[PDB]
Amino acid sequence: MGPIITTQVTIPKDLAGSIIGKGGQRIKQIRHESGASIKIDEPLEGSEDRIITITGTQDQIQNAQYLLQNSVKQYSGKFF
Repeated sequence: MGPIITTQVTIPKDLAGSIIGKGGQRIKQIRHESGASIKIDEPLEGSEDRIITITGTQDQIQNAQYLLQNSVKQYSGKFF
């Protein structure tokens, strides 16, 4: 399965709420389902995007990425 590594993805700031949820319930669930550690950057770190940092095996990271994409699509109607 390989070592633990980190990858970042970017989500537009106006969509990033799709992955958090009340009480962070969504991001908590996405971590649980993927097995990866997932954080988000502070909200005013600018750019048009928020940076999400995903740490785990490559497989966990891929699963987290698809859960993040599918969540943005559920709540916004588009992928990022």
